[PDB]
Amino acid sequence: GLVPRGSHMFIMIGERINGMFKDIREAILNKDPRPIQEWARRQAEKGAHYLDVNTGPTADDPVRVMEWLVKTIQEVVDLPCCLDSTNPDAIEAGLKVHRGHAMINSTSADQWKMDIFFPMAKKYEAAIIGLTMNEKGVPKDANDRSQLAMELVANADAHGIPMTELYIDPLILPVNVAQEHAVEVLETIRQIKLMANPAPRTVLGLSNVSQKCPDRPLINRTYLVMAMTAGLDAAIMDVDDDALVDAAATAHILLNKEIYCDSYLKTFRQK
Amino acid sequence: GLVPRGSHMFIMIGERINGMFKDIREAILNKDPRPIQEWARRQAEKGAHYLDVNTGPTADDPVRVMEWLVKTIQEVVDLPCCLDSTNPDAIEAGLKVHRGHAMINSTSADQWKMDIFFPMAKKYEAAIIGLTMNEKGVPKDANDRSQLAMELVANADAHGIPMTELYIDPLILPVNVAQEHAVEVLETIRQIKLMANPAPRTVLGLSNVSQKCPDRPLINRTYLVMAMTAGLDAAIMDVDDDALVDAAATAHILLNKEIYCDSYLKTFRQK
Repeated sequence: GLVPRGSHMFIMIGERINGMFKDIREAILNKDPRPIQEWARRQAEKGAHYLDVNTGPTADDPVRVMEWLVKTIQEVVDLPCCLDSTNPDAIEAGLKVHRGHAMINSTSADQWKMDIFFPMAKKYEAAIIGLTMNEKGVPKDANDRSQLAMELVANADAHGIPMTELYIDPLILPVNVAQEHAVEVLETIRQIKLMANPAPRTVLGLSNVSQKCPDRPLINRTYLVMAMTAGLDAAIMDVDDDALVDAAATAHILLNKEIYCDSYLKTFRQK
Repeated sequence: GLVPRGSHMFIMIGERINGMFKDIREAILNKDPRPIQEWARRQAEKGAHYLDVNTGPTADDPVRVMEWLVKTIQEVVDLPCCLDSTNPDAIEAGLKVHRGHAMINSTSADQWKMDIFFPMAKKYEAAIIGLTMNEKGVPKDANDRSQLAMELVANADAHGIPMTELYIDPLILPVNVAQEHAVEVLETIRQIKLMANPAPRTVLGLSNVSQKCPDRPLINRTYLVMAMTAGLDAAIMDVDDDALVDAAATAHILLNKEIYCDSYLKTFRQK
């Protein structure tokens, strides 16, 4: 049921080094490392376990941009990167320069993606995020999404990837334009945690639940608590949003995953 | 799973008219109706569906104190009362003066309580909160608590009380002194919602999760979101804590129980 089997620390993947934001995008354009480095530091200090790295829309060679981003980050912080790209050569270039064990963001359940990314994860001992979708489109239902999760699991397994290395992303969509999905995504998270022993892990791109809604921060933290209750293991999220992290910390203590003390808000951040 | 079967509005039971607080207690001592009336109004305005009414520790006749509290409240607001007392004569006196359909807070799973309160609920067409405990003591486990819930259900049913009228309180304890319980209480809520069709309802005395902890408000709202995700139907809670109510509102929209609009924080309060 809802009593978690494990007590692994919730994995926070800082979202901020993503060329969808203008500051990163203009850092990349200028080849200016300072914003990248400042954000790397800031997210590390706030408790991030991994840093998401996304080139954003560029007409430059994504391979060189990813390499630069990964080396620039890891020059100033001792964290691993969650390499976030639609381009597999870009991911592979990042993996070759990366120090320590990375995370790949992401493969879809599309056979020819799975066929490309899972060998990569295996080759470079990276974790890998699988998204519950494919070209047929956005799955509707928890049943749909769970079918794709099983497929991901079966492929991961056939490549020899441990379940501890595989993070299924059940695809949260914004609650204003796609409200009904949010509760289907909670039920998917719950079902994913049943599909193997050890279980696959689960992750969300959290800030998607609120894109273009009012009070994003309230919506983000409310859903993060719901999803953690459902069995979520990781999120790509705004680790600079102290209310958010305070909510996750509080949820993690309430799920008896870390032993209470009065300074748990600080402790959770150190773990 | 976690996709709720219904879409009933979450039931908020204002906690504040309780002689554990000094102001109420001294209002009762003085027979001064103004604080009672102000708090009744304030909780109504904030969205309460029911108002909890608890005499607190008194050496006066609890029967007269309850009657006075219920009439004083219902003179100024059109809400029902959740009559909160260890004394069955006090509850019955309140029921006789009460306008509309009340709620009884509470019976335990102790046979001789059940034997007294369930007839009362049936006689006066009141809802009734059943607590998962008995004299053997504080149940440890979700399994323990669920056994007591089943017992409550079986007794309710033998008295002819509909499941829609029966709110099982799975007994949340403070996370600093009894951390492990909080996740057992979530799993109990989930199991209670399986025990009949229609299901019994569930309720928590929410503010118990944080008694004598720091930042009670953060702990209270975090657990309320977790419990709602698990299938909670009602809470006795601080409806004057706008952050709390904002969290519940947000959870209720994320559970697809009320259709999103941009002003849902206001709408949820009107429903």
